[PDB]
Amino acid sequence: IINTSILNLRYESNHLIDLSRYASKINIGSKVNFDPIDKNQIQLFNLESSKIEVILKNAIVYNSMYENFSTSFWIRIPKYFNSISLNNEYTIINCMENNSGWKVSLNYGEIIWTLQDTQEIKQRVVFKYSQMINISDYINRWIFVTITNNRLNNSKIYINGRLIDQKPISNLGNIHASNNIMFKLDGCRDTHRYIWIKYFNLFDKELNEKEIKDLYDNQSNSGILKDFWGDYLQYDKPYYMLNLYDPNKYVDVNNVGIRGYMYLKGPRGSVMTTNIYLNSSLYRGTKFIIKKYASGNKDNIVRNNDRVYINVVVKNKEYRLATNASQAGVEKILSALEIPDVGNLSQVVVMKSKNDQGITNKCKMNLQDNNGNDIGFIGFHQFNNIAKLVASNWYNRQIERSSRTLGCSWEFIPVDDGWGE
Ligand code: NA
Repeated sequence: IINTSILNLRYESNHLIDLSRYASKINIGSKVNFDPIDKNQIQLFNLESSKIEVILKNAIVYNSMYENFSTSFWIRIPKYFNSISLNNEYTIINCMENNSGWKVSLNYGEIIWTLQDTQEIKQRVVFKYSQMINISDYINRWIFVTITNNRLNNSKIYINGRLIDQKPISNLGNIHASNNIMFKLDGCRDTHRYIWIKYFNLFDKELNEKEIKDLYDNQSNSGILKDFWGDYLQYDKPYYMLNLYDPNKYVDVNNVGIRGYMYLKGPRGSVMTTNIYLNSSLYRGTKFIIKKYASGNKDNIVRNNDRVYINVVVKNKEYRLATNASQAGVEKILSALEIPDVGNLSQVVVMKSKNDQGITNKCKMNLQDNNGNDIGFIGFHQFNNIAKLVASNWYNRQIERSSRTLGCSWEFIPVDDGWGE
């Protein structure tokens, strides 16, 4: 599908370019930022010179009553912090000329798609997300957007590959879109507002549900683990930990050493600005730092099946996550060990991805002994009314026997400007 797209905006050979057969010209403003870790991730600020303009080849300029078309892209929208963002819809992707064409716009907790013909007939499809929520799947996290348009039926908006809303557009007549596509914050009153965007595509047909799911999987880069926000998980980067079975708890340490243990304690508390957002605090607990087991690779991205060590930060000092698997029972309680005294304790962790129909960017950690034998996925277990962190082959066996397992799925949360906590 990507090879058949009429616009394939990608960053390669050290420049942003249209990879389609049309090779439409790209005009990049001076205040456009490209992520050094992944230059396909584009940051657009609320500045006149923070814009990208695509000069479409004349053959693909939309001017039709009947041609179906679709668009897909990923977006990461920082949390709205101020009341100035209320009741302020602002365009981000503009293909309107004389108020005919299409455009993508944003508002407080909304992603909006608008179609309008040449006779003042308009239709909108909207995806709504709340900021009054403990843990949000959408606030400041990478979202895959797909919008399809059937001129004889409906316009549909998809989020992470799932249909969210559809509205009829068959009453619209001739849609004559703009000769260009302007990626730019237009009409936003929040001077600090920005967006992240990547993998923009334009299609000259109505994508079906299977094609959208396949695009969502192909562009997810499943061989690379992700942090909570959807960026690449990295080594040597401090992360606040979130266990998905107990989202209201955070990781803490009950004394350093084999005599102590790591556990989950709550509540997290809340961060809030009245009438704007009310969420669970994410910057809580002892931070984890992922360390390389194979130092022969210079790259700092954590990939699937990588073996790692887990460092634990306690009072600005780093310790080693480990356990003695010879302890009684199937739930091996984890401790934070002094790095010089790890000895032969089990500490090697195999990082894994976990992709189901729930929250994205799940990670799993399979602890192994120094001989390579599985100790079990890292989760937690109730000991004396305390949720102590454990490694248990019980988790691994349920997955092997097609049983559902919860408690061993984690998210790594780094400090990000889009969260502001
Ligand atoms: Na270390």
